[PDB]
Amino acid sequence: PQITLWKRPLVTIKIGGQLKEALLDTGADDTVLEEMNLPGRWKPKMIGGIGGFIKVRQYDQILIEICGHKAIGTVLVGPTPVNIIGRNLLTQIGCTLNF
Amino acid sequence: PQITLWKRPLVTIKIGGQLKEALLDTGADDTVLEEMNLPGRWKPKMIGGIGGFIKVRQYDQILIEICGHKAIGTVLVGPTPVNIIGRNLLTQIGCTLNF
Ligand SMILES: CC(NC(=O)OCc1ccccc1)C(=O)N[C@H](C(=O)N[C@@H](Cc1ccccc1)[C@@H](O)[C@H](O)[C@H](Cc1ccccc1)NC(=O)[C@@H](NC(=O)C(C)NC(=O)OCc1ccccc1)C(C)C)C(C)C
Ligand SMILES: C[C@H]1CCCC[C@@H]1O
Ligand SMILES: [K+]
Ligand SMILES: [K+]
Repeated sequence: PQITLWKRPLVTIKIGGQLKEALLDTGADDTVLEEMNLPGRWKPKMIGGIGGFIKVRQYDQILIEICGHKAIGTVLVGPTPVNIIGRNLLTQIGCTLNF
Repeated sequence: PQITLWKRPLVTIKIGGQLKEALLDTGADDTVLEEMNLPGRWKPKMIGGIGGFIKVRQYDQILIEICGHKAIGTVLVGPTPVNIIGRNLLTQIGCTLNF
């Protein structure tokens, strides 16, 4: 797809058979999902944003489909207001910024 | 140009006669720069993100050059750790996500 920026770049993702809406976010190093249940063990991670820092759970090698493209990688889960797809997964799906 | 996402999409901008480095950010509704004085009047605004909300100063009709592409729009000024070029200006330079 080509996504313009007039509105937020929100796309459908699927993870654990569940469809969710998420933000394609070039200003995020990592992908951070709203609270939800994932499999396996997690490890702690702190991420910083505009208002300060939050603690999130890091899951590795997680299956996620983003607008139909499969990616397998790190997903953080925690108190984010919006599902955010970060550069770690945008790279796997071949996403670039162009002007 | 085409900007890959293996690293943060940092570019040179010019604003108020100053060169700065800023992040091309598809997940930002608004453009938010570190503390600076800009021409004209301002009004307070709260913006939210990972970690909560910060108070910023809003300036309107601000000229900016992003990678040598001119744009004009609202620019917010406050305690951000990174200069962020939001969708309000990414639209004007013809910026799109492609995969
Ligand atoms: C690891 C990392 N940053 C990093 O380098 O860490 C080092 C650091 C951190 C803090 C201080 C000093 C140094 C990073 O990738 N951070 C992401 C991030 O917050 N990125 C922000 C930019 C940034 C980059 C580095 C450091 C700090 C900030 C965004 O631009 C990012 O694109 C967010 C994503 C987002 C969208 C929507 C909701 C919440 C988060 N946008 C924003 O925060 C923008 N806010 C918005 O566009 C508005 C208006 N949002 C909004 O709707 O807020 C709703 C809300 C609801 C409830 C609570 C709070 C907010 C902002 C840049 C203007 C994160 C989501 C993984
Ligand atoms: C007018 C202002 C924005 C465009 C480039 C020069 C200057 O800093
Ligand atoms: K384009
Ligand atoms: K691409």
